[PDB]
Amino acid sequence: LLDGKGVEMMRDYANKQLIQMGVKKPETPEEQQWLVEAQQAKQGQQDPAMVQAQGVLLQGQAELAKAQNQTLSLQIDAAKVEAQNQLNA
Amino acid sequence: LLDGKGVEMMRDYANKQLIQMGVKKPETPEEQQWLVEAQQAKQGQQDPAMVQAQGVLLQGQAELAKAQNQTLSLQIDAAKVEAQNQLNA
Repeated sequence: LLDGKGVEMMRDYANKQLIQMGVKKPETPEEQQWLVEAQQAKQGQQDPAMVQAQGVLLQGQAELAKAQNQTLSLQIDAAKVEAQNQLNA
Repeated sequence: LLDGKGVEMMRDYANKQLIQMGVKKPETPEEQQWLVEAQQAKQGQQDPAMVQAQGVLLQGQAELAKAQNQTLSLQIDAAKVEAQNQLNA
């Protein structure tokens, strides 16, 4: 679009929008850190469902670890049991 | 828009909305701290789904920590068990 004053603002907004989604190739360094901030915002995005799923996952993994520790502790208590029985016998 | 009295208020509202939305570049210090307040409000938003997801995820991480502590305590109790068995034998 041609340049007045408001349409200049609209064209600048369209400039920033096109640069920020990677569709445009930045030339001027202003566009360069515009893309830099867009990439930073992209890298700092996360959804609640993913976080809840990850929480459930490491809960389950910890309960797996607890089961394995139960195996180990039961085996060691068994070893103590046979040792005590041999000492008594 | 040209200026009367009410349309002056409407144009001032449009000024504030455009500045606070990052589309316009502030010139006057009034617009400067308008943008400052807009940025402060931007830094102070958080959604309930994010906070709930963080709560579940962090519960899971700490229960992972609890599982690891269970590993450590069971191993140490095992060491005590072998020490006691050696002392008895």
